[PDB]
Amino acid sequence: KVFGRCELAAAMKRHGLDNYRGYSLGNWVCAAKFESNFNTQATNRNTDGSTDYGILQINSRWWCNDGRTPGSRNLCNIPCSALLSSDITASVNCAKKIVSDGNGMNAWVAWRNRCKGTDVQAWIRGCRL
Ligand SMILES: O=S(=O)(O)c1cc2c(O)c(c1)Cc1cc(S(=O)(=O)O)cc(c1O)Cc1cc(S(=O)(=O)O)cc(c1O)Cc1cc(S(=O)(=O)O)cc(c1O)C2
Ligand SMILES: O=S(=O)(O)c1cc2c(O)c(c1)Cc1cc(S(=O)(=O)O)cc(c1O)Cc1cc(S(=O)(=O)O)cc(c1O)Cc1cc(S(=O)(=O)O)cc(c1O)C2
Repeated sequence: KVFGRCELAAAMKRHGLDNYRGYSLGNWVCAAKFESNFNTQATNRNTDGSTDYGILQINSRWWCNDGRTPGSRNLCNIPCSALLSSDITASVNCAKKIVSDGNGMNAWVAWRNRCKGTDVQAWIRGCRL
């Protein structure tokens, strides 16, 4: 499913992401915009042979199993394909583990490149939350 911006903002708020590990909701929405374009089925291959999966582009080296990635640790204990459903729950639950691990949101490249340090509240303005 491709979420609308405000639709995803409400869904992320419903999943308790607002200020999760201190990251305001706008951070999460901005991350999803530039990671997946709000598309729950997005997949993108990386240089190290890993692939990023779903709405938050969770990586197959450390977080989920896709059977083709070197150095696989599968820390969310899930097939990567399970992070591609229309509901954001599995992605959120894995993201909560990732963002708690010590590096915060710096795990997400598109978030670092496009969202970090910016006025991320722009991403939730005008949304019914
Ligand atoms: O209409 S939507 O495009 O928003 C939609 C999104 C999702 C969907 O799975 C469905 C529709 C199909 C669907 C329809 C219905 S219906 O009302 O009978 O037509 C019911 C369900 C369903 O999956 C079952 C369902 C209901 C609810 S609740 O009504 O809000 O309690 C939640 C879910 C359900 O599967 C989980 C869910 C959450 C989310 S979230 O936006 O990430 O929270 C997205 C989708 C989900 O299926 C993903
Ligand atoms: O987030 S959405 O993109 O889905 C959206 C839906 C609707 C919208 O009207 C708006 C956005 C714009 C909007 C945003 C805000 S904000 O909270 O400041 O971001 C406020 C309004 C508004 O129209 C004005 C408004 C206020 C209230 S209040 O709770 O009584 O203060 C209710 C409404 C408002 O329009 C009615 C309303 C509720 C809803 S809701 O999703 O059921 O809450 C959606 C839409 C509505 O027009 C229909």
